[PDB]
Amino acid sequence: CDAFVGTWKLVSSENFDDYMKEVGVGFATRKVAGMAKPNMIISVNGDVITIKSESTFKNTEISFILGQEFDEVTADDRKVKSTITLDGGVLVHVQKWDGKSTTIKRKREDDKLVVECVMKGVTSTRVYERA
Ligand SMILES: CCc1c(-c2ccccc2)c(-c2ccccc2)nn1-c1ccccc1-c1cccc(OCC(=O)O)c1
Repeated sequence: CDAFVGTWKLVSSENFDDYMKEVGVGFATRKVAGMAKPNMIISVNGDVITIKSESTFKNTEISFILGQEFDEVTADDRKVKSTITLDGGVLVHVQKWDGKSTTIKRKREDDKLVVECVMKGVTSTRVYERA
């Protein structure tokens, strides 16, 4: 994950409101989150990866070891069972809750960190760059 490590800032978003609707996020949360411009602070210490984010919407953080499932409280307040793995240099993040699943992939592309969120056919792409 050496290439993921650092402080990242959101530079663009596409279809994130639709992805959120598909996830089940309610109107007001969708409006406020859609407006936010979160950063990501990604760090690695031994086998533990931490993804931290500060924004006006919410400050959240997850720490995890690849391949090992963990409890996650998402920024929209879902309690999910999550596993994050590395597949050919792509971080693959699967969230399970209420019989539902969503997969989020993060990859380095040129100088960008590209986040792709997928649920039931709806994809959002969020692009980050180094702060
Ligand atoms: C990056 C900050 C953040 C937001 C957010 C989104 C928009 C504005 C403000 C904050 C959310 C979120 C997800 C779904 C619904 C409502 C909020 N989760 N995290 C987060 C915070 C720590 C670790 C991981 C993740 C995360 C998990 C799953 C999908 C994600 O993809 C959104 C993106 O990469 O931009 C991001």
